[PDB]
Amino acid sequence: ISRLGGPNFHEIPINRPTCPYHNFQRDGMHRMGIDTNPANYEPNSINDNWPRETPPGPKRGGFESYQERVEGNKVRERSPSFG
Amino acid sequence: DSLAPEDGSHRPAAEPTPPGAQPTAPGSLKAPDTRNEKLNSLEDVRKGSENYALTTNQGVRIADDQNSLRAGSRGPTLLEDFILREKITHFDHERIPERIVHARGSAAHGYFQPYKSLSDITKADFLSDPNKITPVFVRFSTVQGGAGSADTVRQIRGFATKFYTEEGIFDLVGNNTPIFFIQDAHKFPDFVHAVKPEPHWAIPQGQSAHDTFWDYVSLQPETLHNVMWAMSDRGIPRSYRTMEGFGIHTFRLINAEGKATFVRFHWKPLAGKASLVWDEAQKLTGRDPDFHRRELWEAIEAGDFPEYELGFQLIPEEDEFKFDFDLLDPTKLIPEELVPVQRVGKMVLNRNPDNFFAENEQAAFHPGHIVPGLDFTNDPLLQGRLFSYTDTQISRLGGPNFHEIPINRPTCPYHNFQRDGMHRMGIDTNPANYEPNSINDNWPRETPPGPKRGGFESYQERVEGNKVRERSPSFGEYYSHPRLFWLSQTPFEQRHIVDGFSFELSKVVRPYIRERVVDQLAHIDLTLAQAVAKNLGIELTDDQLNITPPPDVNGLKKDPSLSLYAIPDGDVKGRVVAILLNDEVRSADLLAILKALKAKGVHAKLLYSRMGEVTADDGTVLPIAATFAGAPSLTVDAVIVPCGNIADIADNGDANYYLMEAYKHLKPIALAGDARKFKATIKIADQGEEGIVEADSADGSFMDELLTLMAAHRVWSRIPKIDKIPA
Amino acid sequence: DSLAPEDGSHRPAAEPTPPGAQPTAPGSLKAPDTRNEKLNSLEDVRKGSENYALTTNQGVRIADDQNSLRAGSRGPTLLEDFILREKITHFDHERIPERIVHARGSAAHGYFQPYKSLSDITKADFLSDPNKITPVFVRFSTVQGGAGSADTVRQIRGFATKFYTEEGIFDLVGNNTPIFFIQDAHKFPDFVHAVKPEPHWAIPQGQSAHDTFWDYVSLQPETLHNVMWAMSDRGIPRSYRTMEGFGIHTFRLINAEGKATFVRFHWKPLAGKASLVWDEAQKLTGRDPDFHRRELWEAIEAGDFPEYE
Amino acid sequence: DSLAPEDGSHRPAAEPTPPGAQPTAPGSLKAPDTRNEKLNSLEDVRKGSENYALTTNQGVRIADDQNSLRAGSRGPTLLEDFILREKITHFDHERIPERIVHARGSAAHGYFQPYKSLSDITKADFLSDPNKITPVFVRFSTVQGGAGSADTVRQIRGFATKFYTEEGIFDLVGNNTPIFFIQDAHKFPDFVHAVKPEPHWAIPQGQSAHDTFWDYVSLQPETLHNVMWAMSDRGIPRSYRTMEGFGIHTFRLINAEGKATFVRFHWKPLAGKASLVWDEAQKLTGRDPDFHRRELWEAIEAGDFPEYELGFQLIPEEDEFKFDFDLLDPTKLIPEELVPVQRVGKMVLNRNPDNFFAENEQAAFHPGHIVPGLDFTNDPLLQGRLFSYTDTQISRLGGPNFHEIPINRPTCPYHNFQRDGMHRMGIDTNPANYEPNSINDNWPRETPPGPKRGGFESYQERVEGNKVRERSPSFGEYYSHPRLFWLSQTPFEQRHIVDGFSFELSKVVRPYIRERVVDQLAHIDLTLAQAVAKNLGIELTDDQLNITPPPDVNGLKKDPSLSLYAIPDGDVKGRVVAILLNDEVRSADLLAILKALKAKGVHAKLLYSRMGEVTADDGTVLPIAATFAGAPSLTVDAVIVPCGNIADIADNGDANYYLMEAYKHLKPIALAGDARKFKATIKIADQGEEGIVEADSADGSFMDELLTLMAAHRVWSRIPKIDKIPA
Ligand code: HEM
Ligand code: HEM
Ligand code: HEM
Repeated sequence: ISRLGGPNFHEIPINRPTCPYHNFQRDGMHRMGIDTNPANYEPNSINDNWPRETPPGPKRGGFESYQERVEGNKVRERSPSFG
Repeated sequence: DSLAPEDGSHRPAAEPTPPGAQPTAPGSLKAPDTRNEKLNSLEDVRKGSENYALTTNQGVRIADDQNSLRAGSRGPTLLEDFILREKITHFDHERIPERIVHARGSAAHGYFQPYKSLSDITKADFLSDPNKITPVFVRFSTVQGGAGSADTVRQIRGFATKFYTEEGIFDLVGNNTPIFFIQDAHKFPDFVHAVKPEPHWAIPQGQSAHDTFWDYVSLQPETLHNVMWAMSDRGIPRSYRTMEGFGIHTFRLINAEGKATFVRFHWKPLAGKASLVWDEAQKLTGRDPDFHRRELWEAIEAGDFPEYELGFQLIPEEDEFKFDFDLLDPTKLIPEELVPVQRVGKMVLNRNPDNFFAENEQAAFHPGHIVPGLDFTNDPLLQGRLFSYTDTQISRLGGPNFHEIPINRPTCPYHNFQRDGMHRMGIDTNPANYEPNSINDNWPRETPPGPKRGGFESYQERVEGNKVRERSPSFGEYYSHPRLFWLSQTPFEQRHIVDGFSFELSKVVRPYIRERVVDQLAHIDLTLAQAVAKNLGIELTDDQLNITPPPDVNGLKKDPSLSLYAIPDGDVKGRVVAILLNDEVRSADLLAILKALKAKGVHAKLLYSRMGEVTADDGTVLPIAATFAGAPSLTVDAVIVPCGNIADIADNGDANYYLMEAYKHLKPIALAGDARKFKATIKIADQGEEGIVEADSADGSFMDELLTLMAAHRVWSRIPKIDKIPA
Repeated sequence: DSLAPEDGSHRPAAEPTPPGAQPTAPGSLKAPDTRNEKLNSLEDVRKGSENYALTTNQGVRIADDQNSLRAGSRGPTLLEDFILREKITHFDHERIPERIVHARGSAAHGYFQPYKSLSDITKADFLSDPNKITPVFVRFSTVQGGAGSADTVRQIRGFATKFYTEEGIFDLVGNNTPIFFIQDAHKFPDFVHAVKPEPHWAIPQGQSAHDTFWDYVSLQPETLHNVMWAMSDRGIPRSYRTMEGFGIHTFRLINAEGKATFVRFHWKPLAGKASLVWDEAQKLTGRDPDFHRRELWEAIEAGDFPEYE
Repeated sequence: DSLAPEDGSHRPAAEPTPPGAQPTAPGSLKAPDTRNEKLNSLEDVRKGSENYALTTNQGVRIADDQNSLRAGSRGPTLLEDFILREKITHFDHERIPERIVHARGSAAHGYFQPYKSLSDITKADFLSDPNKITPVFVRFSTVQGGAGSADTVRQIRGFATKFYTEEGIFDLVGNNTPIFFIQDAHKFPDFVHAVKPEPHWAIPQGQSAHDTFWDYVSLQPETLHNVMWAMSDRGIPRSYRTMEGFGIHTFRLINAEGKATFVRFHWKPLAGKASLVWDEAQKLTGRDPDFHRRELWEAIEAGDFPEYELGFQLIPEEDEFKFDFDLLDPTKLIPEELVPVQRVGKMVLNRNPDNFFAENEQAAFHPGHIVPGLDFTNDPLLQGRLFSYTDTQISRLGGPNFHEIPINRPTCPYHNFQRDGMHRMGIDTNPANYEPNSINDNWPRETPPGPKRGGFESYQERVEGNKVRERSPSFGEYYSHPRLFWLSQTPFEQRHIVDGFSFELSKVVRPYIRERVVDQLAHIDLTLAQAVAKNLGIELTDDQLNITPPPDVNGLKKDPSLSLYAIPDGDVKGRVVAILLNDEVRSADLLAILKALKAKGVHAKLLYSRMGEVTADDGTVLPIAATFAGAPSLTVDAVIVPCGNIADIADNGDANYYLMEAYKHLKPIALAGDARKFKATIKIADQGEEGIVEADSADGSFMDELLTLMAAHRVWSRIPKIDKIPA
């Protein structure tokens, strides 16, 4: 944010994805993309809810985190296995 | 040059004075003797002006500040004019980004003190002793509009308090309603984008009456509870002094023994709860868009300090699951009938800032700023807030050293190994900038947790479950809290809720959105849904008419603490009355009127058809504060018309409209002697009516009766009568 | 889920419609056939939305945009939720400083063309040929109020036009009265500080009815001329379409022969001159603070295009 | 805790100590009693550390600064860890843009005092009385490289002084050569882009030996004069203490009567002029890239304060057109033979900063920062600088309030109507933020120009001419100053210039550029041109051999003041000698050596093949400062090898190389007793050579010889002999 002057550093040419990118984020310093979507929020009915979420799947699916088991108290402690 | 008037009337007296009596001024000049630790610590950066030479920022005296340097008096300006370039350069760079939300806000300095030690439930130092005074800086705000938007819009209001404690800054960043619109911080950008001005054309500015807000609401029923509060008169407070404040989330208190207690924070207005009515609020955004900012500043200059009582709803760790709702769900409130608010302390706001930009615009509040004795919970809206405020202040305030901007500085010691960054003020002399180090004997050093002056340690809450992006099933109930709110309101408050929804949905251009919102209202209460539908020309279906209402909340079918007016809490001090003058006022009426108002701390504004002075019947010269159009009835709480030459203003359109507007907006009106001729303007019967005070003179019980009406705020029984009235 | 109405009433028709007949919309969706060289050149950065997957800014498809990642459904949010952090970070950094003056403004795209060649008085390319069109972008504004202030305040109005010519951008940055308040730019910070909200309390927002403004005026008689225009009904225009525009300064026109001619620039409203009355204007800042912005947008959506000579 | 050593050897003594005797430290800790008005005014922002608890920036004490908060000790990190986030956020935002040019610099605090009142020629308050002491902050720098580039590169050096006067800040922003490369500021971006790292690959970093620089030079003959200075040993100073400083431009002094006198500013090093030799300087960029920064810091810590005399070349207004060059042309110098430098005062740098980033990195100097008594001229390079420095500081230092960053603040009063901007520290209490005003009686007020404490008024110079983008024809002469410079150098200085051009042009890949540069040199001097040409394998043409040399400058065929060494001015105080030890040193030699050095203020570094200590013949334990490879001969001014067990080091490759390197770089070498066995390694005849001190023991005669050689800096007569040394 400070090094590259704002939240649109992904629009600087070298950083841009070569695949499609569409979402409801808007504005910010040096905004290049000019959004035509009637909606800047979801859920919406005014743009029939696009762009839309995509379920996880074998190919071209949405990102879902691996459901790792978490168990313990909230601590600021180094694991004894690291000592 | 020496341009001030020789009589010294350019300068306000440094003593408490009523609204409009003197020009307002910087806090330190208006009340130099009002001090606190924080105010005193700002003396290193306060800059005076009187008797100093005008200079550049480098200290060079300026000889001619009226002209640029040019080659000949009609020639081109030269690049070597460094005085011109510095002055214009600073001007060109004055603005900084406004806050992403709550950009419109008004602030003041004050102090807090606990009533008794709370050491048994929290080790927080600022709550440990009744004689410990903690300076505070409070900012009140709206949510949607920009910094230049209007004050009396229909919106949730922010209520943020920075406590400068001896163990660190604690920021309590709350709103004026006990719940928020959404459950998870991940939807904050969606909700905010839906309420803010629509992206193609940037309309509308500070009001939620537009398609995208109601589209979102219709598709996300979790929002209905806070929407109900915004559509009530809670969304249009009379003043920041007359609204409640809430932290919303369940936090934790931690005592020296390590026991955690759940807590919800409350602020109770000692001036009482009071709101405007919609037509008055909307018209007031045009007649005076700075009404709440002005009213706060002038209350403080008058000595009518905004006072609030801090209160806690406390729930033992073992009672976490004993309610019908989840304690961690921010769309749910905790009814006071189930868990009472325990009084904790008092906060008094008693000095305005010196410079709005330096102190108000640059202030940075963050709910993550807690101190030992407090802790967070897993409320998923709170959890996301902890990330957002730190992040947004990097760009808003130009870097990571925003804690060095004077208003944000702690009053207690701060030492660490953090260095550099834009605008670095502190010059560190420590040989080390890391720890552990031996080169400075490891200072500054970590401090173990303890009962007092100890290091921060998080409460060891057990965490158990898989990593998931999932809403707890316990949060999936959206209509019982909205219904509990609805049933707790008086009949006139219910009508105002109906009118709020009706007006807002009438500005929604896509009719299907209006229909979907009506369908959601049918899940809350059938009477509410039918009354809004009627106003929209929509008919409920037979299915909608048979939706079974949501269950009561833990057996409650109403809680009177959710109403603004069900339980009277009126306070007349600080209120203002318009007095409509004529060119030969009966001085006796005026003497009686003004002294009765003064005795109760009620202000007055003497109005006429022009400025200047008018002479009473006995020769008393009366100074005029404003004209009828210049200070409309929207800005006052009641209207009094004294006797005298009533023929002077009897046919004045503005004077008659003043009473019609005040009458329509349910304000008490008092008419003395021949001023009773104005009864025909508002259609009052010969025998009179409740809400209209009238007598042969302003003597006897005339003022006591008017003040009784003022204590009740508005004349709710007049609602049916105002229905007609062309005003 | 949450979807469009079956009947298609969520979307505005892409044809000229009168004010209030349809929901307003982005220009390229409302009038896709209206083009000019500048409007076409913006096609590289225009971004659609229909039929596309929701993603992060790095192009990763999102599966659940309703929830943060937590350890258990009632658990603490995790630092590894990069989807949440990117979305909130962008939101957190949406705002940029507003303009120091003229922060409240409304704009539109259009085109200009000269009636005949002016090569005898100027070699400027955009004025050389009656059939050579130049794309413009115009912004109208007030002076004092912030970006979120009201439109129908009593103030001078700005009228700025960016001409995208074949020989460079020419910006004609004018106001709606033929003179300015002050004579030398060195006093601009003083005049602007005097008209803006007073420094102690930041009141009042978009109106000059306050002590500091009138103190400056009373001490600087050079301001009286533009003050007269501001106090007249010129200070409260009915619409941006019904006010005049002026460059104010004397500039020069230079022809191919090197001859200079002094010039003052004017815009004449082809809809005529019309203003509100004070009581109406002040009440309208409350009933609809976005009145001029709305009126301009709806006039263009109706085919009532603002035209100026 | 207690990580510091129990003997207290982690902290440096707060008393002057020689280079390497103690660990260096923040200025206020090393010399707490060295004070001046500016240093004292910085006390409000100085932050200590000893005995304080470690906190967040909000003042909350930290218990564990070793770990993040996580769910289980091997679990995920939680978003609610606000201590971790604050610390990482600050770290993430530490860096600010470096300076566009002169990014690599080293700075110190000091003071200035005049030698007499200059009120007859200027009303500048800081020059009005010999007892007026003005605090100063000085930054020395290279031009091209980034902030992390090396010190001993071949480049022009910057010499910027901030004077904190009673009438405002005056910044004298100069360089170490009397002219600049270009004439008009419009070409600065072109020249700078040409000298900086080439745009495709960002190579090379801090040296001008690349195609684009020499392309620009070859196409812009105005650059040749400053190029001549850079290619001479002036481009590789031994220390910031041993170089001259110049303001370059002709400015004006204005007295109380209003008379203007043209002035050129000069800084004369009281330690004398001294430079490195190219091989030594280039190798020193690898062995110690911080050599000049270290040397400045350690000289101040040792009490070897950098001292400079301020000097003025003064030319009456009526003598504007009496030279054969234009006084406003910054590529032209004013020969001291024609206009002598009047010695006006002395500046002493006697305290290092506490924090490099806060004080050095954030310092902002601007040549437009002048005070009453001084004024500009129409020099076209100076005119454009006036715009540039103000503009670049807005982004480099984050806004328009960079004058509030502690090091930049004036020590005198500053009051004006400027308000707001990012990171606004000052809280203005003036009711007015504009003038004229009546509400504050027009304060702060303008002040008419006058003899003392008056407002700034520009000298009313007559301007007559048309608006044109045109170079004055008077600036169109490029070869006579370069020629004057060349002819003023000693023979060995001339050789070094030839070698400078030859090495740099050898690194230019496009051969035609080298040829075009040689053609330009043929317009300056044939001998120079031929000698460079020969090293490049180029043959001058018939035509180039006949180019008529440029005219002398106002009758001068040389000026000895342009030479570094023509006129003896050496000073050994502060210089350093390497002493090569062996395992059984003749302690009588060391005593005599060290006693004699100490009497002249010359430091010593005791070197060996390992760290630790050795024991002398008599039992004296000698502590080793560094190894032969650890502190190469590049870092010292002379080398001394005492007697003892030479067999220990006679076969040490590093020991032999140490003497070969020092010999190659023309440094004085002294060999006592059996240390004369090292004469074979540097091939010195049995009868000895001038520059090599040898004797049976290290007595007083031996030491006086060596210190006499040190006073002459280097052994220039050895040049013809270093060709045959493989080093
Ligand atoms: C219980 C729900 C919330 C309450 C009561 C609340 C309250 C407030 C208040 C009173 C302010 C203004 C402080 C001031 O006067 O400067 C504010 C500002 C802000 N809020 Fe919250 N807020 C809530 C939820 C959120 C959430 C969920 C987020 C994002 C995840 C968020 C992000 C922000 C930001 C970025 C600002 C601007 C802060 C600054 O610029 O200094 N808020 N909020
Ligand atoms: C004849 C007198 C002037 C006129 C007609 C005028 C007109 C305007 C207009 C119409 C705008 C808004 C352009 C937009 O829509 O973005 C503007 C902005 C501005 N004006 Fe001027 N102005 C005048 C005098 C001045 C002076 C004397 C100064 C300072 C020396 C000044 C400084 C500015 C600045 C700094 C902005 C903000 C521009 C930005 O942020 O892009 N104006 N002016
Ligand atoms: C006689 C010719 C010049 C001299 C002696 C000179 C000297 C210097 C010095 C010594 C510095 C570094 C100050 C410090 O230590 O922070 C500097 C920085 C700088 N110079 Fe100049 N310079 C000259 C010409 C120019 C010109 C012609 C321009 C542009 C028109 C320019 C633009 C700059 C800028 C932008 C900086 C950085 C300032 C900052 O970031 O604070 N210089 N110059």
